[PDB]
Amino acid sequence: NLYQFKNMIQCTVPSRSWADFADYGCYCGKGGSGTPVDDLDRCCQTHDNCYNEAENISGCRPYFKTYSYECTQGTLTCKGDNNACAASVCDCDRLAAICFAGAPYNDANYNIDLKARCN
Ligand SMILES: [Ca+2]
Repeated sequence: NLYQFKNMIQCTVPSRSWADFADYGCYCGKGGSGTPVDDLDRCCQTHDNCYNEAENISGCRPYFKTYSYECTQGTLTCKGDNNACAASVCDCDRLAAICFAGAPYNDANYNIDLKARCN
């Protein structure tokens, strides 16, 4: 779920408040269309796509699915006790968190005008 995703971030990118990723570019956050403004936004476009794919599994709701994972000593691990839906969402979240860590944060791209720049 988002709570857990929030925690994955704070664990892979402790230097930042998860809030910095909650509304960035065209895909990080409520957004979900248009051209990604930079590599970090692309991290979120991939994440969104991943969620849409996951939504294909019956009863699978990626914002709300509570999965099993661990983050310690810099490593994120989606545990073996996850069903197809949990494993899939956890993997979406784990890959995005990792992408976030290695992506440059461009202050200019925070909270942009979606209706005007993400068509
Ligand atoms: Ca999104």
